[PDB]
Amino acid sequence: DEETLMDTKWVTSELAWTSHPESGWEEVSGYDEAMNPIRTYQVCNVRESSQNNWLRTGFIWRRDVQRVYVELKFTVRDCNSIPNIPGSCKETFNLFYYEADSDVASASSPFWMENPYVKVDTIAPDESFSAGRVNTKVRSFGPLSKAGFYLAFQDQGACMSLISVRAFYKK
Repeated sequence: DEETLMDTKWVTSELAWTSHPESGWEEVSGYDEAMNPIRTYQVCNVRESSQNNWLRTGFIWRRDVQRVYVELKFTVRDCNSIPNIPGSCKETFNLFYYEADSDVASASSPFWMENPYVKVDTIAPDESFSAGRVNTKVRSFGPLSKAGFYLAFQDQGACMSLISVRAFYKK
C-alpha cells in the first residue's frame, strides 16, 4: 500500500519549476512510455564547460510521513555517441531535498538558502541511448521533521530528460 504526495504526470498545464540558471534545465511538452502527454524537463549543455544546472520543484507537504520515496523516470544520452564531445560530458545527475516549515522559496529569491539542499543520491542510468530504454529508479530520504519539502536536481554536463517524478510514501 502506497500514497502519492506529488506526481508530475498529474500536471496538464505546466510544472513551472525553478531552473537556476534558466539556460540549464528546460520544461518541455513530452510523452511517457505509453505516449501519455506529460510535462518533462530536459538539459543538454554537453559542449559547454562549467555546467552546474539546478532545478527545484514546488513545495510538497509531507503530512506525517517519516520517509519519502521518489520514483524517477529518465533517459540519458551516451556521451560517446555524441560527435566530437569534450571529455567533461557526464551521464549522471544528483537528486536532493530541502525541508521547510512553509513555502519559503521563491523563483525571484536567490536559489541558495540558509540550509543546504541535502543529497539523496547520485543517480546513474542502467541504459543510455547510444539505443536503451526509459530508466526507472526509486530512492528515499528522511527522517523528515518539517511540514514539507522541495526536491531538486543537479546536472553538471549530462544530456538527459527527466520524464517524470513521483514522491510517495509506503503505508
